[PDB]
Amino acid sequence: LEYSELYPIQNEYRMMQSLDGMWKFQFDPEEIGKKSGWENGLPAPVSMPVPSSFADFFTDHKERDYCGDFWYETEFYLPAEWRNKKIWLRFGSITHRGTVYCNGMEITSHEGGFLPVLADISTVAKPGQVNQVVVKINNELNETSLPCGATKILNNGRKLAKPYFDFFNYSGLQRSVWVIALPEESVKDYSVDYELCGTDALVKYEVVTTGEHPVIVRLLDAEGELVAETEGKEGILQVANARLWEVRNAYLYQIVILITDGNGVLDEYREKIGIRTVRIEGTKILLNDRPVYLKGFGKHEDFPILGRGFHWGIVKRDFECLKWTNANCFRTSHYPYAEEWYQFADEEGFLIIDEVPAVGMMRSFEALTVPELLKSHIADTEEMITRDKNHPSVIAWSLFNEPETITDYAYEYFKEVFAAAETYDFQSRPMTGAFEKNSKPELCKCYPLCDFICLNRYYGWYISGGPEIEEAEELFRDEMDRWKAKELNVPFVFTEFGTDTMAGLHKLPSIMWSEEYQKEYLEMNFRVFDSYEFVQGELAWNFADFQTTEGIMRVDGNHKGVFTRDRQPKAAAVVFKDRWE
Amino acid sequence: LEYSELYPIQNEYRMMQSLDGMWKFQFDPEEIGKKSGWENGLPAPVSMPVPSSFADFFTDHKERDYCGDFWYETEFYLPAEWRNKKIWLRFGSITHRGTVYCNGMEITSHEGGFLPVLADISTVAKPGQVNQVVVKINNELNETSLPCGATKILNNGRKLAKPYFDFFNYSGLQRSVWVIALPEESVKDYSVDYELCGTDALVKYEVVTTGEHPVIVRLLDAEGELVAETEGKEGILQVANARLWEVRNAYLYQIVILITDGNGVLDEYREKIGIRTVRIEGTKILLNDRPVYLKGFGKHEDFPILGRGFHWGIVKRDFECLKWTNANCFRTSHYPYAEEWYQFADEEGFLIIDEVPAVGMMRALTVPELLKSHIADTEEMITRDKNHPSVIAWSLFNEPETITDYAYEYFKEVFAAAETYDFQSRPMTGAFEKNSKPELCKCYPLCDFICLNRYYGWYISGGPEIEEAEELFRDEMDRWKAKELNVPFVFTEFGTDTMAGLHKLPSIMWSEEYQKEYLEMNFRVFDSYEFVQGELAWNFADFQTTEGIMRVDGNHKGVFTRDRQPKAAAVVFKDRWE
Ligand SMILES: O=C(O)[C@H]1NC[C@H](O)[C@@H](O)[C@@H]1O
Ligand SMILES: O=C(O)[C@H]1NC[C@H](O)[C@@H](O)[C@@H]1O
Repeated sequence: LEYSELYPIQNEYRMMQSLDGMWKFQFDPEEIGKKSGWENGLPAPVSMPVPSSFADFFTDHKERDYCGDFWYETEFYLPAEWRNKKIWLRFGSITHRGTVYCNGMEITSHEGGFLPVLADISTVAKPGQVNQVVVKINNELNETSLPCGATKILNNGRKLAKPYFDFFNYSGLQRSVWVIALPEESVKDYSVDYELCGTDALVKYEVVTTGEHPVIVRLLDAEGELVAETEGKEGILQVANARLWEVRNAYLYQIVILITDGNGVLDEYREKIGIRTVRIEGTKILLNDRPVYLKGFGKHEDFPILGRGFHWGIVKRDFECLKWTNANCFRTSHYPYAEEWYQFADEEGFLIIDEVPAVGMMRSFEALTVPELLKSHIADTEEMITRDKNHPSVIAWSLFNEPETITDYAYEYFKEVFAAAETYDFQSRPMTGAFEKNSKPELCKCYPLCDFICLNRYYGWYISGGPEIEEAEELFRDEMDRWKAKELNVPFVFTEFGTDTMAGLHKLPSIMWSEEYQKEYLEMNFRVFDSYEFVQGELAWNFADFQTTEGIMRVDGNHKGVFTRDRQPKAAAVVFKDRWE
Repeated sequence: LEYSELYPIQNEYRMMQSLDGMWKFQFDPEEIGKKSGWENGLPAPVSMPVPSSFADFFTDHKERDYCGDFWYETEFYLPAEWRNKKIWLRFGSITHRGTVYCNGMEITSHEGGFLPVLADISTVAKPGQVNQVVVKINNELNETSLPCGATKILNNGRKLAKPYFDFFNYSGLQRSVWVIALPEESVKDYSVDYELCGTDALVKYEVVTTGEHPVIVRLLDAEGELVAETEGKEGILQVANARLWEVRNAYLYQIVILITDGNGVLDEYREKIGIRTVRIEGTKILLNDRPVYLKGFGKHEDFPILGRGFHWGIVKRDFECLKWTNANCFRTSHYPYAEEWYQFADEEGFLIIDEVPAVGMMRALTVPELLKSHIADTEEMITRDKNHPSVIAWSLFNEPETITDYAYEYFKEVFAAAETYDFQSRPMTGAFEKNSKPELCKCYPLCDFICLNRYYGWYISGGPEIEEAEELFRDEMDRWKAKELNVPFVFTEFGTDTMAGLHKLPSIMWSEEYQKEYLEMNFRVFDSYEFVQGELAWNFADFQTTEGIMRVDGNHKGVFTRDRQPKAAAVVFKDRWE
C-alpha cells in the first residue's frame, strides 16, 4: 500500500488531532461541486455530525434517501511544531467512495466505504495556520465495487440506491477523522505470528519502515515490564512463561517498535497484541491447541439516529449484552467495522470473523464488469487484512457472503481472491466465506477453497416456515446428511439462522413473527446442529434488529435480532444464554 | 470564579487535546479508594465510554442503580511544546461532585453536576511525557446541593438514590473532556450587551484577563470582515447597518479579543455572538423591539444507552425535529445543558430559557447551605452562557415551595445574585407548580415574566373529567387575569403520558388520541388570555425516570418518542405553530 494502516498514536515522534465534531455539509444533486469551486469551500452548507451516517437526521424523504455526490468540509488549526513532518489526514472510512482535498488541492481518492483512507497533505499543509479539508463523497451502488447494487433514476434525475444486499445504504463520514504527523522515516507496517513452545512462546515478526535505519523491537507485559527484545526488521521475540490470550480471558502484551539513529530514536510505534494460535485440525477449530466451539452472532454497525456512526457507547453496551448471552464470537457482517470494535474484542477475549464487503454478488460472474469487480474485491481484502491482522481477536477472514459459487467462472474468481488474501496474511489464519442455500453440496465449486465452511440457512423461515416447520427440519437434516456423506473432514459453522420477530408479538400457539416462534425455531435448529459432529460453531442472525431498505418484506428494517435495536432482549435471548452457558 | 468558563479553542496561543474515548472505571462501594491509593491508578478497572452516563451499559441491576463513590482514569501524552503554558483539565461536567487528580496529586473539587469543572495542572503536568488523570466522583443526592433528593441505605449497606425530581439519576462523565494549554496572560472572561440605534448597533463589552497588558477588541462579520475595533478592557463597538440575530433567522458576528504587549499579541480569544435585544414590556416579550410568542418544548439531555451523554448527532436530530414542528424555543429543563446545545441554537436562531438545577425543592438548618449551592450554580451558569444570543432568559427554579415568607427571602437572594452576574440584565423567571396558588404565592413578583407548569386534564380532572379540567383551568386563569399583573405568562409544562401505538376511540388517558385532545383543550384556554405569551410543551421526547408504579419505562409525555419519532400529537403542534 502507498500509506500506513496503523492506528494513530501520540508520543514524542507522532502527533494526532481529532477532527470529529460538526462539519459543514452540502448535497450536490446536479454534480456541479467540482465545476463550481466547492473544493475551496461549500457555498451553502448545513451542519453535519462526524462521525455519523447523514441519513436519519433529516425530516424529509429526499434528504434521507439522497443518492449521488455530497460534500463535507471542516477547518482545523495545525500547530507550528508539525512543520516539515509527514502530515496525513486519516479517515476511519469514507462511505462509499471519495476524493479528499486540502487547502484547495486534490490529495487522494478512494473506493470502498469501510476501511481507512489516508491522504498525504505534507506538501500542502500550513503549519501554524488554519487549514481546510473538503471531501467529495459518492454513495451510489454498482457492479464494479463492493457492496454491489444499482442506482435508479427517478423524476428530475433524482437518484435512488437499489442495493443487492439486505441493509440500508447508510453513507457519509461514519468514523472518526484525524490529522496526524509522522517522522520522515517511520514505521509503516508490521506483522506478528505466534508459536507455542510448552510454557514459552515465540513472537515472529516483520517490520516495514520508510527508510534504512536500524530497528529495535521490544515486548512489554501487561504491567509494562520488558520481557523480550531483538534487533532487526525481521526477528523472533522469545517469551518465557508466556501468558496466552484466551477466549473470554484476554491477556495483552505491548509491542514497541523503534527506529534508531544514534544514539537516538527516530520513531516509536506501540500496539497491544495477544499471544495465541488458531488452526483447523480435522473438523475442529483449535485456539491455543484446544478445541473451541463458536457461539455468538452476526452484527451490524447500526444504531438509532447515528446509523453506522461509531460510538464507544454502542461498543460497550453490545459487549455487555454479548457477555450476558455467554457468547464468544461475532462476525463483522457484512463489512469491516471501525477499528475500535477489534481493539475492544482484544480486551474482552472475543473471537472475530472479519468480513470484506463482498455481498450482493448473485442474481437476482460472467459480466464484462467482473474483472473490475475482482480488482475492487482484492483491494478491499488487502486493506482489511493489512489493517486487522495484528488483532488477537481476529481468527478468520470471511471473503464473501452469499455469492454465486456453482459455476467454473465463480471458482476462478474466488481462487484469485483467496490467493491474494493468503499473500497478505502473515499468520495464514483461516479463510472462509458464507454460503447461501443455492450453493448446493452437489453443485458448489468453491467450498474447497475454504479452511472451514460457513452456512447461512433459514429452514423454518424462508423455507417451510410456520405450520411446515417439521418439513423444514427434515429438509435441513437431508441437506446436512448430504454434506456429511461428502466426508470433507472440515468444520462447519452456521453463520446465519433466524426469524423476524416483532418485540411484543405474542401468540399461543406461535406464529411466524412472534417471540414464541423465534424460540421454537432456534430449538429446532439446535437439534439439527447437534446431530452432526462436524458442526463447530453457531452465529445467529442477528445480534440486533437493524435498518434496511424499505419494502413489503421489512417492517422498519430487519427484525431477526435477538435484541431490539435499542439493545434489549427478546424472549429468545435467554434461550441462547442458557444454551451457551 | 478562580478559572475561566470560556469554551476551548485552538490557535497560535491556545491548544487543546480531546480526552474523550474509553476510560478506566471502578465502582467503590466500600469507599476505600483514597486510602488504597486509587488516585495513582485503579486496581481492577473496567472500560467506560466518555462522554456517557454509566448506568445503561450494564446488564445487572446493582451496577445500573449504583449510588455512591466511583472512579474514572485515563492517560494522555502531553506535547513538549506545551511547556511554559498554563495547562488545565477541562470537564464539560462531573456528575454530581468530584475530586480531580493528576499524576497522583489532588488538584480541585467541585459540587454541581451540570457545569464545567476546570483543574489547573500547570504545576504537576509533565510535557513530553505520558500523564495520568484520575477522578473520584459521587452521585448521591441530598438537601444541600442541586438537584435535591435523598440517599437510602439498604440493609446490606448498598446505597440507592431517591430523587425529589422526575428524571433518572444519571451520572459519571457525561460531557466531553479536554486537556488545554493557555498563555500565561490570558483572556479569562468577557461580557457583551447590545443597544439598537436605528439601523446601527452598539456592542458594549467588558473583558477580564489574568494580567495587566492592553486589550484590543475586534468584531468581524459573518464573512470575516472587520466591522469595528476598539481598545481597552471596557468599551463600545459601533456597528453600522448591523445585521441583527433574529428568531429562526440567525446572523453571527465574531468577537476577537487580543491581549498585546510591545512586541505583539499574547493571547487571542474568538467566539461567535449575535446582536439582539431582549426585554419585557407589559405582557409582551420583545426581541429586537418586536413581540415574540414562544413556541416549543421542555427537553432533557436523554437518549438511549448514552443517558445524558453528549453527542452532536442528538443535537442535529433534535433541532431538525424542532424546526419541523415550527418551534422557536426550548427550556433547558432542569439543568444547564452541554455548551454545544447553545452554540447550535445560536446558529439556528432558537431562543433558550436557561435553567439552573433547582428542582426537587418542594415538600431546615440545611437551607443556608442549599442557598449557597444554588447561588454558586447560578453564577457558573450565567458566566458560562451569558454571551449566547440564544439565551434570552434565566430560569432560577422549577416547582419549589413559594408560599412562605421564608421562600421569598431565599429567592430574593438568588435573583439578586443572578442580576449581579448578568451583564445584560436579561429577563429572569422560574417555573411554578399549581400549589403556588395566585392567592398564596409570594415569589412571582420577583419574576420578569411568569412560567406556569400545569396539568389540567392529566393530574387534575383527567379523562372523563376533562370538561371539568377545562373549567378549573379557566377558573385559575381568571384569578390571574383579575390580578392585572401586566406581565407575560409562559406555560412551561403541560402534557399527558402517551404510549406510542395505544389508540382508542373514544380516547383514553395514555392514548395518542387523548394527547391530541388534551393539547387542543389547553390551546383553547391559552388563547383566551391576552397575557399568555408562550407555550413550551412537556416534553419534547419520552425520557428516563426512576422506576415506579407511575412510570412505564420513564416518562411518556414526549411528543416524540425517545428515539426521536413523532406521535400523533406532533402534527398538532406543527400545524398550530406554522
Ligand atoms: O434475509 C435475511 O435476513 C438475511 N439473508 C441473508 C443475508 O446474508 C443477510 O444479510 C440478510 O439480512
Ligand atoms: O409529572 C411530570 O411529568 C412533570 N411534573 C413537573 C416537573 O417539572 C417535571 O419535571 C415532571 O416530569
